[PDB]
Amino acid sequence: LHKEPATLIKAIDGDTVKLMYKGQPMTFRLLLVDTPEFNEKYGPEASAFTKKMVENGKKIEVEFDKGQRTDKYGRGLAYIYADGKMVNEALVRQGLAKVAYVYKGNNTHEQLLRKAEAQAKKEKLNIWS
Ligand SMILES: Cc1cn([C@H]2C[C@H](OP(=O)(O)O)[C@@H](COP(=O)(O)O)O2)c(=O)[nH]c1=O
Ligand SMILES: [Ca+2]
Repeated sequence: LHKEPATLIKAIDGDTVKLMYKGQPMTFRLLLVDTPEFNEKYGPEASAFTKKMVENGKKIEVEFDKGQRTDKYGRGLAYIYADGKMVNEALVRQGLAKVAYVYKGNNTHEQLLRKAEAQAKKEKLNIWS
């Protein structure tokens, strides 16, 4: 996989973010994770964690997997990085997202994220408390 440039347009919630990619605005949905909705428990905390990570990043990047690049709603499907740190992994490691939506052929980082989830769960963090 390859990281590509993007700039923040605006934070949305724990697992969606609006970015400018190849000069066009797009909503991205983070691969392999599920955060609570804003109206659910840990939803506000997941939203805040993603917002801080992407707003504080000097360099945002998009990494597509090998399969579908957009979903049925027209959202981009990617791994999102801020200053080299994966947002998708970071959410899971903090117990703010579950590993989820693992479709065959867009699952390169699955085992990395399941190892972060095991660690969050062992530490009883957030969703796992
Ligand atoms: C993360 C992900 C979600 N989706 C679709 C499945 C779900 O369909 P439904 O809307 O029919 O439930 C929806 C979950 O996204 P949200 O968790 O953002 O609601 O997005 C994909 O098709 N591919 C993906 O990789
Ligand atoms: Ca969600």
